[PDB]
Amino acid sequence: KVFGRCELAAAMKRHGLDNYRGYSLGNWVCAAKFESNFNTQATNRNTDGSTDYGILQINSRWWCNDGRTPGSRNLCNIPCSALLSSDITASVNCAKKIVSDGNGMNAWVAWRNRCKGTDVQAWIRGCRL
Amino acid sequence: KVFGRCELAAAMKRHGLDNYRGYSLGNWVCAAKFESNFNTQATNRNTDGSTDYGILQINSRWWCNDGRTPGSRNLCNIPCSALLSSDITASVNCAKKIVSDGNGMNAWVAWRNRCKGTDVQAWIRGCRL
Ligand SMILES: [Cl-]
Ligand SMILES: [Cl-]
Ligand code: NA
Ligand code: NA
Repeated sequence: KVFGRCELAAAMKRHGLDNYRGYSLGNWVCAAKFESNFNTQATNRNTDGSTDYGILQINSRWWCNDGRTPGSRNLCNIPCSALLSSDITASVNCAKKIVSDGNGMNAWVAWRNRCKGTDVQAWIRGCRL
Repeated sequence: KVFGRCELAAAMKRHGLDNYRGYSLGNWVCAAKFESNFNTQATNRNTDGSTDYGILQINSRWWCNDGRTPGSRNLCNIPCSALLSSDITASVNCAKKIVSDGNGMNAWVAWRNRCKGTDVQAWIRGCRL
């Protein structure tokens, strides 16, 4: 599924991401936009052989199981395919584990390089929240 | 899920692949082995921007929707994520459409280059079918 911007903001807020570890909702929407263009089915192969999955491009090296990332963990205890669902629950719960892991949202390279320090409020602009 | 060889043979047979368009079950098991190493979560990006999904590496250019393959069809009328499920139904039904499409199993490049003409019977060797 490709979410609309305010649609995703609404789902993220319902699932507890607004100000989760101090990150406002616009940060998460911005992260999703550059990671996946709001597409829950987005996948991207990493040079190391791991894969990034879903609206927040969650990596198989640590977070999920895809059965093809040697010597990787599945800290969110989910199959990576779960991260491609129409329903963003698995992705949101896993993201909460990631963002708590010590580097906050710097875990998402696209966040640090394209969202961090910018006017993230704008990503929740027109939205009935 | 990573299927065992006879496990997958059993699922493929239950779903009507044995001798489907004249291709014996060992052809389909062989195709799956080289496409995905029996891993329903396998994905592979194609240079054209399309993606191959699931145990039979079914391509987004024609067969499924992933919302990121411009000008592609979804002839099996399914989201590509469906092709990564533990349950191979969507993959099998879609494969039946593909293999009927005119080039038979030559649709799977790995089949034509690694299975075609070989002793495919061996792939269903130990299996209680
Ligand atoms: Cl932080
Ligand atoms: Cl044929
Ligand atoms: Na993993
Ligand atoms: Na498509």
